[PDB]
Amino acid sequence: GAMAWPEESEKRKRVSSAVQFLHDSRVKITPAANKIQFLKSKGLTTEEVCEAFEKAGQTIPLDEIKKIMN
Repeated sequence: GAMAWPEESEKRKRVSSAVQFLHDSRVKITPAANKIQFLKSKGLTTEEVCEAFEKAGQTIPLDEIKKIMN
């Protein structure tokens, strides 16, 4: 890919942890702001958050994620 394997492995783990989070019924019932602020607290970037929503089948437009991230 574009990054070296150590950095890739860390990113992939953050994103996969976020996907697992977003699938859980306890999380699904809450609004995007709650779950995005939570993922922000775990160190995810705006783009990692977006990728997690995509991979969870819950796509949010990146511009809307950016606005909630702050």
